[PDB]
Amino acid sequence: SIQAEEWYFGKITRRESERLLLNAENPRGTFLVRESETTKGAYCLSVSDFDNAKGLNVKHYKIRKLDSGGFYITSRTQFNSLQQLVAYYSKHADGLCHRLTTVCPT
Ligand SMILES: *C(=O)c1cc(/C=C(\NC(C)=O)C(=O)N[C@H]2CCCCN(Cc3ccc(-c4ccccc4)cc3)C2=O)ccc1CC(=O)O
Repeated sequence: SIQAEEWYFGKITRRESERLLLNAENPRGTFLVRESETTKGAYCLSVSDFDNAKGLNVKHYKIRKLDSGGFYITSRTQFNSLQQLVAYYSKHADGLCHRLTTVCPT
């Protein structure tokens, strides 16, 4: 159950996710998964980043869940569960701003 996942922040807003991620103590890849504010049944993976151009910043990726069962950010790379998707992106940056590292502090 994703509700049981410590990285699943459920119903928190985009602004709140940014308030939490925009902490100078957060290394690149600090993340959380929350419900999308506007797309029923989709989620957002909010991730912190840092570079010398933008400084500390946050990116949000839409995670889709099909009624067919799969979870994905890009349809070409799907997962059997949100947990597997999180595990995969913690090892591969692929198209993300950074690989997922640690769960965002509350
Ligand atoms: C949550 O569902 C959510 C997410 C978004 C996402 C974006 N909109 C805004 C205003 O932030 C968005 O544009 N995100 C960027 C992120 C940075 C990368 C550029 N792209 C296109 C893209 C996305 C992902 C990948 C990729 C990822 C992993 C592997 C392979 C490829 C490539 C290219 C973005 O989408 C907007 C709204 C919401 C709903 C909410 O905030 O509540």
